[PDB]
Amino acid sequence: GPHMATGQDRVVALVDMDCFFVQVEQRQNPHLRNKPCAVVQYKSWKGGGIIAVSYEARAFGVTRSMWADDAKKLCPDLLLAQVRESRGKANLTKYREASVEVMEIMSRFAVIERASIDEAYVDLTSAVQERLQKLQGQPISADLLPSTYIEGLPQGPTVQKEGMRKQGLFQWLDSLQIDNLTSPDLQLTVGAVIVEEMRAAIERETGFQCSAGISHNKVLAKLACGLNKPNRQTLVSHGSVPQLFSQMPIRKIRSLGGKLGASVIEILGIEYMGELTQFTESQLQSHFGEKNGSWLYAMCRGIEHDPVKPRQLPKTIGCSKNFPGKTALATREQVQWWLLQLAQELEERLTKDRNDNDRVATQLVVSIRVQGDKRLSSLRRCCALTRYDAHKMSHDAFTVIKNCNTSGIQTEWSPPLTMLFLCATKFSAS
DNA sequence: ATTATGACGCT
DNA sequence: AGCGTCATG
Ligand SMILES: [Mn+2]
Ligand SMILES: [Mn+2]
Ligand SMILES: [Mn+2]
Repeated sequence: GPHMATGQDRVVALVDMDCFFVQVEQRQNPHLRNKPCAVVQYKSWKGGGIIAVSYEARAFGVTRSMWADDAKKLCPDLLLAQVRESRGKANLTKYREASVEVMEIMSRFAVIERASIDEAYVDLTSAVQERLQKLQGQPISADLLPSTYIEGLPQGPTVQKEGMRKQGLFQWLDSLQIDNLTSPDLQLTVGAVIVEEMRAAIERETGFQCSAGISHNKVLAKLACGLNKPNRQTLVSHGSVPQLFSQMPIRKIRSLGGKLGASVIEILGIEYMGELTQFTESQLQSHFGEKNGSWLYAMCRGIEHDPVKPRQLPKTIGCSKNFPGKTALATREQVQWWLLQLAQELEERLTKDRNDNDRVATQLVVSIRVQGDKRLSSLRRCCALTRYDAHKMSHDAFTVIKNCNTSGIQTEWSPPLTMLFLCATKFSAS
C-alpha cells in the first residue's frame, strides 16, 4: 500500500559507446567510416580474432570472437583494423586513451562510475532536480528528445522506424505530470533530456557516437541502453517493467547470463524475468542464497539499490598474454623473457598512471595457466610492489612462480605455460 | 587457438 | 589471501 518502496528514488543512466574500438579506428582512418569493418588482434592464426564489429558488418553476421578468415566468408568486403603490437603482445593504449576522453566529458555533467573501457553509469538525480527547478513547470518538448525511445510505446488504438519513435514519444509526453517535481516519470524524462545533451557533447567533442539507457537503477539503465542501438537512447519507466519482463529471458539481465541464471531457470522451471514475481523472498533466498534471493525478489519488480560508485578510474592495471598450443613457454629463458615483456608494458602504464592520477600501486598479482588445466587461471600469487621497475617486477614474479616448474631439469619448464598475467593493485594516494 | 582485460563475491 | 564467476572491447 502506501509504504511499499517502489525503487523510483534515483535517476540513473548508462552510456555505452557504439562498437567502440571500431569507432576509434574509423576516426583515425576516414577510409573505414560507414563501411563494414571490424577490429582484430593478431593475424597469423585464422586472420586474427575479432573483438569489435561495425553495425554495417553485423548485418552480414560478423560478431566478436569470430576469426577474421571466417568473418570474410560472411562478408568478403569486410575491412579490418589491427590492434597495435608492442613487445610481442597486443597493446590497447589507443582505446584506453580514447576512453579517458569520453569519461572526462561525461564527468562534467555528473559523477560517473566507469563500468568498462567503453561504458559508464551516471547518477542524474541531483542534475534532474536542478533542471526541473530551472524549468519551473514548463512542459518538455519533443524537440528536446530527438533520439529518445520510450520503451513500451506506442500502444493502444505509419510504417517507418522514426515515425514509431515519435509516436511513442508523443504518447509519453502527452501523459506527463509536468506540475509535480516529485513524479518519477517526469524525473526520468528530464534525465533523458540531460543524456541527450551528454551524448551530443560526446559526439561533438570526440566524433564518437553512443547509445544510452535512462531508468531508476543500474540494471534497468543497462538493459534500456541495449534496446535501441546504435546512436539512440531508451527510457525504461517503472511502469514499463511488467510488460518488458513478461517476455525477457532471464539471461538478459546483468549477472544472470551464466551459471546462476541457468540454475534459476532449471530449479524454478521458468524462462522469463517476470515469472520470478510468483516466488516469495524466502523462497528465492532458499535456492540462491540470502543476497541473490533478496536481489532477485526486488529485481523482478524493477527495483535494485546498487549505487553508482564515484570511480572514473580503473582499480587495477593489468597485462596478460596467452600462449596457446604449440607456443606454450617451455624454457626458463622463455618464461623470463615474456615476464619481462609484460613487466615493461606494466611499468609504462603504471608510470603514466602515477603522473596523471596521483596514486601508486602497492601489490603485484602474478597469474599463470599450465597446459592441461581447464581453468582460466591455474595459480594466482601476490608479492609487494615497491618500485615501478620492470626488471624488479619480472624477477619478483619469477620468484613467486618458479616453484611451479615440476621439471627436474632446471632449464626446462614443465608443464609448459599457456598464460602469463601481471596485475598491479591496491592503489594509494600519492 | 575465443584474447585481453577488469569488477566483484566467496571462504 | 587465493579462487571462482560474470562481463566483452
Ligand atoms: Mn559499446
Ligand atoms: Mn560496453
Ligand atoms: Mn559489445
